[PDB]
Amino acid sequence: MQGGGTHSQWNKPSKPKTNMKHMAGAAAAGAVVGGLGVYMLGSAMSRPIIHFGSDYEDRYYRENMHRYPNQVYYRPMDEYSNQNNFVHDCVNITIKQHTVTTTTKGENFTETDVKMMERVVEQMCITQYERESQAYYQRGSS
Repeated sequence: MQGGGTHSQWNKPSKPKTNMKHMAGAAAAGAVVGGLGVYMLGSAMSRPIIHFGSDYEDRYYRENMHRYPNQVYYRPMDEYSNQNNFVHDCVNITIKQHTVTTTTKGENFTETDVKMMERVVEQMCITQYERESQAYYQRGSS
């Protein structure tokens, strides 16, 4: 049951730019690398409400939060480094996926969105890793 009628043509004004940075360098790149790990979920958390600083921002953080209301994508521990590094990986990734779902869908994404999608996920994940560790402390402990 696709939209009534057939396919049409809808596209908002868009024009590339003249910048082009460097090619990640130019040395021994025998086959670039990607990344070991994929998006996986476990437990979730209630939808939070971050008071950024204005209504606009709140409306954005809400319309996007709905994209990450309960779960966010992250990868098992099997690793330990800076404290903010863990969440960064978590959120920054869950973000790629979201910025990827909204950027492709039909919406824009500027400092406002990234700031919101990230703010929310960053903290949300904190709650996620907090729920994991907690279950750990209750587990056989160590």
